[PDB]
Amino acid sequence: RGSFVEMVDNLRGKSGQGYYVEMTVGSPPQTLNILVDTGSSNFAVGAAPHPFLHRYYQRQLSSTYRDLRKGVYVPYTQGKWEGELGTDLVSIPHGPNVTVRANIAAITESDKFFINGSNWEGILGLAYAEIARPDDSLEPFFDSLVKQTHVPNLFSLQLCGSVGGSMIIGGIDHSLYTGSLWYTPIRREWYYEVIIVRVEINGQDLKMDCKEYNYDKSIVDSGTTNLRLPKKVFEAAVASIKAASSFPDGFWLGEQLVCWQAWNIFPVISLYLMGEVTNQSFRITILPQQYLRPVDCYKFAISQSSTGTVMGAVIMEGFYVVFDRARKRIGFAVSACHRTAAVEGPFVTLDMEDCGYNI
Ligand SMILES: C[C@@H](N)Cc1ccc(O)cc1
Repeated sequence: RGSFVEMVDNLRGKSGQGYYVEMTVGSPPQTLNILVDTGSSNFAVGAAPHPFLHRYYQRQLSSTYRDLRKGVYVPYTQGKWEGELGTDLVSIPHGPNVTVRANIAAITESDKFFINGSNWEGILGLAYAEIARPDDSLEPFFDSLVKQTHVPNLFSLQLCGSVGGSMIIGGIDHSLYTGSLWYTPIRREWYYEVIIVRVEINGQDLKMDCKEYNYDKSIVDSGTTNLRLPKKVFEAAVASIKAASSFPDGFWLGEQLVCWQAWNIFPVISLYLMGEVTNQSFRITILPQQYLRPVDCYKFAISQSSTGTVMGAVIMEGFYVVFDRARKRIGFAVSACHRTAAVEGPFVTLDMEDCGYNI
């Protein structure tokens, strides 16, 4: 229950290109490297010899593949992916010793989806059915896993910033963190939505209506690199970090990098998250090591958003993060692989419910 040595160090990546896990699809098993994404809900894999791909799902070679005779189209601002739906047998070699029949989108056409020079060929959407495409009737991978096996309904991520990490499927590994886990409620089961109730720069409150910290929504998303903040909050955050570190104007907007010869002028950032108890919150503290990401040239790893707050790899790399789906909560503890990053509580915060934005 608290030890999963087989699953420790099962993630790899390249800086800025996400974290991936080895998976097998079909019979006989086809090995594929798959992007771990808590911000989406489709299991989708390259199914055609796109030039950027080391390998791809060859449906014709699999005796257990079943055609669902249905297309799926996922548009982005940039480009897109498009594919054909089916089911097949799926395993995770460095995961639980089980095999499940899962939905798979065989990607037949894409634009700006596969990265030139990356070592992954698909995406594993770990979020809920509600945001699955084409609709919520397409059961996500993790739902299928839980429905078909005795694997407990939770997973955890230790993202260590080329890069490596651990995805513990069905449990928690206590050697992957120090101190205690602190839990924040999943507000709704679509994205991993949470509520930020207070933001501090260097220990100083931003003094904003907390509703705006979640304007639209706040999510935990392993497929995003940056800490993304709502426009107005980003505005205030930058203005406060700027004043704490008194650099070009375009650097703050992510329009150009800044280079130095091969930290203390930059403040710590505390996010207070809604706790499990009425009027109780806790805080996570991230270092400038987290929001200043090397590409010695660094890209300011905080950016504005029109889709709400996104707690991406920047945040997650400082912490062991538990996606406790059974109890509708997300746990945070100091990573045993990350001034140090901190998770602290309890704090008294009133009117935390008001911080959630409603349609
Ligand atoms: C992480 C996904 N939800 C979004 C995404 C997909 C492909 C890519 O190259 C970059 C980002």
